[PDB]
Amino acid sequence: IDPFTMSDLPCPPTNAERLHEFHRAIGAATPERPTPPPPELLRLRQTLLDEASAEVRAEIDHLLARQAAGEALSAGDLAPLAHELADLLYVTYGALDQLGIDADAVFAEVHRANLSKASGPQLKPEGWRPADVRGVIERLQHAP
Amino acid sequence: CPPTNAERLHEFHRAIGAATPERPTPPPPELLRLRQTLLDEASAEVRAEIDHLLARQAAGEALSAGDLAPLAHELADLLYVTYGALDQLGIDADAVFAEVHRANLSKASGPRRADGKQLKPEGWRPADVRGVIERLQHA
Ligand SMILES: O=c1ccn([C@H]2C[C@H](O)[C@@H](COP(=O)(O)NP(=O)(O)OP(=O)(O)O)O2)c(=O)[nH]1
Ligand SMILES: [Mg+2]
Repeated sequence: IDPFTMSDLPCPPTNAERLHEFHRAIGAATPERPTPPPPELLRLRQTLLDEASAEVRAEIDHLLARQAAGEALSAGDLAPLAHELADLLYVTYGALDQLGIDADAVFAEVHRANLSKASGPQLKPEGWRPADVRGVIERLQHAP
Repeated sequence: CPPTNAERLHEFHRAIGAATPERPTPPPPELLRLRQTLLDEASAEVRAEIDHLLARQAAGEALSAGDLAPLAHELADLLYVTYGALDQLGIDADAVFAEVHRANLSKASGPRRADGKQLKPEGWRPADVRGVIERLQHA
């Protein structure tokens, strides 16, 4: 911005960018570029991923058990599961951010391949190319 | 503004002809069971790849950034099926995630666990995801 800027409205931060803000706030490693992790970092990410996936499973189970007894679930009844699913997003993004890997760039490539694959007969369309996550990591290593 | 990863899942489901509801919608049992299996397989792939990398480190290998591509791929696949579950429930993942994120920033003054996990300071208050769901259902 400069003296010519009369309005400066940014696009909302992405969920991946939010993880960077969180790790900066708590003093956790959050490298700009792909960075081989110490084993202690890998162990933590594993622990948080296990913790979060167990909580998601417990809420899905609770919903199935209630549903079975003639409780027909309501929308508000989805709130704990939604919270746990968001926590699982949070620690999945969190692992990518601590690896210095732009999760949006990797996701975009996975989405490109998946969305392209949906144009096939699920079978692949002609000329389909799978997600090249290795290429994304390489290009992230050379970014501005 | 470019689309979000949650909005990408909405586009994906519309593209495979399995268009998903716009507002929170209680699911049939088989949908919960399907989404759970997808989460379990994706989580197991991530779990296995982290164990794989740790064993290489225990052998003395110095990992490179390129060595991280399979893990990054599996983590992104886990994002895909996690966002996918929220989308099939009709729940805006970004609205829920913003509420969870705000309640995680408020932990910054808390202590850390020995393994590095951020713990909660005195008086911390949880995210109110019930309120986000009510916001999404109405209006
Ligand atoms: O180091 C951390 C700690 C927490 N988090 C995030 C992940 C998730 O969104 C949320 C989980 O925090 P807790 O493990 O403390 N679970 P919860 O808040 O549900 O505690 P409890 O079940 O005991 O009420 O905080 C991180 O990302 N990194
Ligand atoms: Mg909990």
